[PDB]
Amino acid sequence: NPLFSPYKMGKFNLSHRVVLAPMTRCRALNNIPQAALGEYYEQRATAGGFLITEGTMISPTSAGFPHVPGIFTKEQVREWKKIVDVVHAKGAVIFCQLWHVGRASHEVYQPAGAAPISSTEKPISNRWRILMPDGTHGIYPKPRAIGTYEISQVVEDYRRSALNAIEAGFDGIEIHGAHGYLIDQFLKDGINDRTDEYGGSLANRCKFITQVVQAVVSAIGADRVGVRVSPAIDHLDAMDSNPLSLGLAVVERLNKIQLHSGSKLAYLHVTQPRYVAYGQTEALGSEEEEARLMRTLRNAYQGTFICSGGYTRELGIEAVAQGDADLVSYGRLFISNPDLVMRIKLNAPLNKYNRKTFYTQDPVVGYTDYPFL
Amino acid sequence: NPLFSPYKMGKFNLSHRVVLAPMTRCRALNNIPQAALGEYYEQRATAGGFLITEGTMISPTSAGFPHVPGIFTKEQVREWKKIVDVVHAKGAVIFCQLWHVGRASHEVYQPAGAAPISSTEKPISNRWRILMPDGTHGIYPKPRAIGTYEISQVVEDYRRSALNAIEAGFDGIEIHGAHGYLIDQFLKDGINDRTDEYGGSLANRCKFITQVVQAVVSAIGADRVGVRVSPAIDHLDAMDSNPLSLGLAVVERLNKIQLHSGSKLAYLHVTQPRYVAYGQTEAGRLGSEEEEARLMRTLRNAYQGTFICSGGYTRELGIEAVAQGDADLVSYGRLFISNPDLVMRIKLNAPLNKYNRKTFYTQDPVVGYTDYPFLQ
Ligand SMILES: Cc1cc2nc3c(=O)[nH]c(=O)nc-3n(C[C@H](O)[C@H](O)[C@H](O)COP(=O)(O)O)c2cc1C
Ligand SMILES: Cc1cc2nc3c(=O)[nH]c(=O)nc-3n(C[C@H](O)[C@H](O)[C@H](O)COP(=O)(O)O)c2cc1C
Repeated sequence: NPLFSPYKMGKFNLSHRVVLAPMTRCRALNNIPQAALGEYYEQRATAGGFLITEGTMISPTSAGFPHVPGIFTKEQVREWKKIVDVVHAKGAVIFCQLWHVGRASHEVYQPAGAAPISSTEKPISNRWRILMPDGTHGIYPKPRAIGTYEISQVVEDYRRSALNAIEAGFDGIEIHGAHGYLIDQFLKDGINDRTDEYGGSLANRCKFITQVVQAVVSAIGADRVGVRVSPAIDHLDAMDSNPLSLGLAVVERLNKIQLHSGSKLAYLHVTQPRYVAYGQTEALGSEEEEARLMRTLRNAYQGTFICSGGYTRELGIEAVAQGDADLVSYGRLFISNPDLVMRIKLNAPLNKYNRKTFYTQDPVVGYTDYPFL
Repeated sequence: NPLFSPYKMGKFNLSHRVVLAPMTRCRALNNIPQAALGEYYEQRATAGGFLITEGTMISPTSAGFPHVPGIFTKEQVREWKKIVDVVHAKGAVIFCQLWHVGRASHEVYQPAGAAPISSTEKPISNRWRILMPDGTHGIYPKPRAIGTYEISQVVEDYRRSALNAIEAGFDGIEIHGAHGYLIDQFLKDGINDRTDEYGGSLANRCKFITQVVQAVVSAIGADRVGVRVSPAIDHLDAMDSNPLSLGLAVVERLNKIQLHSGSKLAYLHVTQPRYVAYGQTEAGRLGSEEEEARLMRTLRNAYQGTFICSGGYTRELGIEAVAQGDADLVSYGRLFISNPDLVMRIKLNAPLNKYNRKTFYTQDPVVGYTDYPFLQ
């Protein structure tokens, strides 16, 4: 079984290749990680396994979901340490994803009702709604375009959060630059319309993520830095006119950073869209084109590649066997299977997941109440 | 069970409110209605039930899917006749949906590889791909913007198709003005940008659908005409900056036509988006469940006549839609694909067979089309 072969991610000896994909679960009450998260990650922790935490706030103005954990305060560092130690007791490697939602925020999630920040003043259209603390869905407000100085401050927020993650005991961090969030709002030409060095061309649109990656590498080392992007996903009105060229531009920039710094990044993480036969009301793409895009980016990048999005046991085995990726991270499957690692090894049946309990703030039901084999 | 209380849709005494939603299935090989369609509809016809056929071509240009039936030729009329008689033999009411895809087509689907027609020259973006005859997915080409005289030609195609449907024995027709096709390409301000009397204001953007509905009303009577719209669905890059205003403006014209004609239309059919909790990678549209429900009732209250609701409805949702007064009839889609006796299953609260998306839009007359089992 290819998925259970030893792999060397730098200085880490992984026993298998299944990874817990970063998934927001909204269980960190008052933006503070709780004891529920520790048991949540321990259940999915295995000897030599690789885990990625949910999107974690880097600043008070980076939340777009209710009760998401932060790592930008001293108190949150202490709570994360008890979770990391619990995971490390199982002999697993865990990274913390740094997440800034950008314009995908709301007044209820911003301090003193401040306007969300983004690359431009264009908001998210009415096609998308934002989940509210009371369970309803609200309208995305108009963001405020940030200047050159404020951009350097957001990069500083990434640097400090990475330092806090290492202080919390994490083995590394993952930069969330996908799914139409703050970094992805600078990369996609459908959102980026600035007339300065951060927009107007393919090279300029990638300047924000380069400074984010360079600062965190300069703080904790490239070997403890991961990057996640998704040029083919138009979540929250983040379509690109040429996902192929945008992906290659990002991949080329990462290679330049590695050569300049003389070090290899931890990995590259890319999610892909997956399409099925939809009706007219449901509302979509070419699967072969998406598969080719993943192969092209993997070939261009120099280092470990991680694929995600719609992958299963059979799909993951083929990806590793054909060399399309080094690691596979699973999402919704890990929600319903705390022991998904051993279930894949034994080809055991997989428990179904409940979408109504992906979010919400119950420590037990839909979060850790699912049973093992 | 309010879904099984009788409802009087004009002259038709329907024994229940479970409606077969229109669904393209790609079994009418070379646009000719096959005998498989008659088997497909016979399994699903019920005494006092209302059926709506798949989208049907009105001209050689209206094609955007493989092997979709036409009703623009007399040969297709006689093939359609055998299907209608079989459906009528089981005491069911059947309407034929007239469908023009507009810019949602390809050269392979057009005569002589001609460019598809639309309200604008803007194509559908790369976010969507069109199913190909060989099973792959291609790109949407650049459409051709039509003029005033060509708009009247398309209206004439709707009228001739409406006459042929009645000639085939259909109890009526439904105008497909939804899901980002030709009529929706005139309605949505995210697509329509014409400077003439067909673009700009709400009045101009509703002008095209008004002509189509009025022409078929003047041909076969308003009592045999239905209209389907989707103001709140962004299928194929068809979004409006104010879907609720657009739906009300459309309803306003329908009411005016009924007063002018002196008779009511068969019904108003509306499809709503449906939302669940998705992940970030799935990129599925996430809106407000309450907002869509309030839009549907607002269209229902504004319109004077029968209202048919569709999109993500179940047995419980369908029951509550009728009970609350939010709709008179409920049309079901994907569930009707895998459950030929869906009306019986809803009555008894029986288990529902799962549907195979792979056999959607395939060409086999039996596999995934008429081989779904009945209740034992
Ligand atoms: C509930 C949920 C929350 C998620 N949150 C994030 C997130 O915060 N950041 C991110 O990069 N991806 C997020 N994802 C996407 C996952 O990382 C992963 O790509 C996705 O689950 C698709 O993989 P799958 O086919 O196994 O479900 C989330 C997915 C789900 C289902
Ligand atoms: C395979 C398939 C084909 C469809 N074809 C059409 C069509 O040709 N015209 C139309 O107006 N709606 C079409 N629809 C939409 C349905 O009529 C209906 O509005 C929608 O599927 C809601 O179905 P549900 O109640 O099962 O959720 C189609 C849906 C599916 C799944």
